[PDB]
Amino acid sequence: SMNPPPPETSNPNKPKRQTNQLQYLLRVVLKTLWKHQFAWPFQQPVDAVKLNLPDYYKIIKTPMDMGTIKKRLENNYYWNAQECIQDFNTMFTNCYIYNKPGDDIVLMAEALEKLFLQKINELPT
Ligand SMILES: CC[C@@H](C)N1c2ccccc2C(=O)N(C)c2cnc(Nc3ccc(C(=O)N4CCC(N5CCN(C)CC5)CC4)cc3OC)nc21
Repeated sequence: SMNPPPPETSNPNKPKRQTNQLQYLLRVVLKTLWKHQFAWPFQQPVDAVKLNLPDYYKIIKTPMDMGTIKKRLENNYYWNAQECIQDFNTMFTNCYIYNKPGDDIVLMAEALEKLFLQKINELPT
């Protein structure tokens, strides 16, 4: 099988806006994770063809990755910050679903998730 098309990063039917919380998610939260040592598996959609994972998209039907999130933020795709936080949590949960506890990539996702929640907590009022 082919790869699925990636998640949409624009949608002409979906109202858009920019907010201070969404700007923080791009300029601080995404930027911090993108530069982390463990970012690389998460910087683009899972290419199940290149990785020889014919079952990846049989198991994971809601894919998400930080390349998509970065484009959504840059495109002002979202209406609110909780939509973007949900995309990060989908990405982490997909990794935990497909893989097993203690696997290398699961420990990498757990480190990124810990840092993610720290950066969210730091959002100034
Ligand atoms: C361990 C689970 C890891 C495979 N993994 C998974 C494998 C099986 C099943 C599930 C997963 C999984 O859940 N996720 C999130 C993955 C997503 N994307 C990828 N993509 C990549 C894989 C290899 C390379 C790849 O061949 N390379 C060359 C050397 C580079 N290194 C970067 C860091 N520096 C220090 C050394 C060179 C980068 C790594 C590059 C990749 O995407 C860019 N892999 C995932």
